[PDB]
Amino acid sequence: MQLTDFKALTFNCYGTLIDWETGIVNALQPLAKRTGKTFTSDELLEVFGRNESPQQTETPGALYQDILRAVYDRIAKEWGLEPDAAEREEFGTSVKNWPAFPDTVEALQYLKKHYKLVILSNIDRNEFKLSNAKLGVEFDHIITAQDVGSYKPNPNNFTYMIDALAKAGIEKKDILHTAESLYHDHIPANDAGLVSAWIYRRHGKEGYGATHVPSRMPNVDFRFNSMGEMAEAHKQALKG
Ligand SMILES: [Mg+2]
Repeated sequence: MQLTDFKALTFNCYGTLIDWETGIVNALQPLAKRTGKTFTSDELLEVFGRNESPQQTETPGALYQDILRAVYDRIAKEWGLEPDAAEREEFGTSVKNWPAFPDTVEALQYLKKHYKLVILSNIDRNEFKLSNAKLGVEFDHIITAQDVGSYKPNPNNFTYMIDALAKAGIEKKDILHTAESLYHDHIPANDAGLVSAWIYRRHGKEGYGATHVPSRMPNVDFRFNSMGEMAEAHKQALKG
């Protein structure tokens, strides 16, 4: 089993390529100010993480800004605050400000020389374009929650991706699903019969951050602590 066995990398975006945690912590500051309390980053992220996937189940066909607006409402409710419409809009439209991790662009531009690069993301098509402009590559295929009609970890999101790649001549054995989220990505990738690369962005941190808690530890085939480390690994694997 090695990195060079695969023709395509399929990616989570938010949490693996885009640093959604910095974005979410930043975007929650006005609402948090209204509570009178100073939250830690992990507290802000974890209340997001207890709420985002439930919301995606609640409104599976919602565009991502509508998910985020409704997550704002859920967090306000946990905090005893009435939603403020303008504050909710500022939070819900914040993806435009969520930055790439500092290694992401360089790693993607390298890996784009060697793999078809594919997005399988909890996002809608137009919102993703804003993040794609921060990622520095053309993706060969982009599969969004909007395309599927549901959000990961729904198995249909994985089936849709696998089928789309098969039509482009990429067999399932050719795919390496590359992501941080045990819950959203690696558990359903196991169930879908995919090979997995775990990018453990939070390797030096507590808990799961913005990501929902996983029900079990899935089986992963590679672990790298960053995208740059996956790229460095490939540079050596390619010499084999
Ligand atoms: Mg509700």
